[PDB]
Amino acid sequence: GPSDMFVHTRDAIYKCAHLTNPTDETILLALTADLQVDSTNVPGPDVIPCCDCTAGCYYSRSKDRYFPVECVSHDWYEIQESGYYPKHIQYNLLIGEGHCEPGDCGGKLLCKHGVIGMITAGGDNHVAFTDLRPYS
Ligand SMILES: [Zn+2]
Repeated sequence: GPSDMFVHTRDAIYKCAHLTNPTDETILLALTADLQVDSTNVPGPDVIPCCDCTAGCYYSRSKDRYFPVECVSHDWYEIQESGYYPKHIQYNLLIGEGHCEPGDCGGKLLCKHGVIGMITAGGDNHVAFTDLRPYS
């Protein structure tokens, strides 16, 4: 569960858009958030809180462990060119100090109340999460 690179709530599945494709169960697609949301008939264990938290813990796939992390909100952020996207702007980010490598996208960010984010980009001791709360 903690290692899953997606968020699975009672009614929906949240994935990083570049890691999937639109399907007939897609209910939200936002490339400005690198986010795809699909409806699902099978209930999931995760909960997206309506809290205000910016601090918690996240899964790092490259290190294969969880890290504590403290984040700051950014309305928008410049993501550098990768392999799936050109250099572009993304919206609603949480940014914290922490390790991040290519391949870590989708790793969950949790506060006490539930999952609030997913790794979407990161670099030199910075990790960027899309805040899922605006989109739930
Ligand atoms: Zn919280």
